Amino acid sequence: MNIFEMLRIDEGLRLKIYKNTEGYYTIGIGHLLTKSPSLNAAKSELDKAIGRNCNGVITKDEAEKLFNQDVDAAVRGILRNAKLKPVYDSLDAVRRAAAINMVFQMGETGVAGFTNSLRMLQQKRWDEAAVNLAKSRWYNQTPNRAKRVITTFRTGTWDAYNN
Ligand SMILES: c1ccc2[nH]ccc2c1
Repeated sequence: MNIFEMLRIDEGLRLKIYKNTEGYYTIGIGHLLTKSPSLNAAKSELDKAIGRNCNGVITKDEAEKLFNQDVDAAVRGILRNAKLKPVYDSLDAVRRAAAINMVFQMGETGVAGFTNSLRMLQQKRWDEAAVNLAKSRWYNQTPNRAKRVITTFRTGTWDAYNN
């Protein structure tokens, strides 16, 4: 288990454009293409991302390419964010993957809502952080994925991802 296998679990793999849990056009391993309701908008973004006229279908290889880029750029965002970096650096490797997971799903702007949880995680109050984490739209809207991420933050183990 590592961040790549974890996000593969949480996001699945689809080779055609689909809508994610928010109704937004997505492809691959949860690569968000656009928030526009226009399928043409999404297809243009896909072509832009892959570098060819895909017609809304990619290969597994191409999907994994987007995925590695997306992960990399998530971590890079964290390290450039003054509010997130101190917390990510306070964390062990397992919990860091949980942090990357949340950013992958909700963005940095998503995770800004989580100041209080962030503090509790930085203080290593795992059980308190876990309770606070779940008082969130995120938990309410995607409960099973959030439970797994919270378990990972609470325990510092991959237990929620074995199987
Ligand atoms: C950096 C980015 C996202 C995060 N979620 C919980 C801790 C944390 C640190």
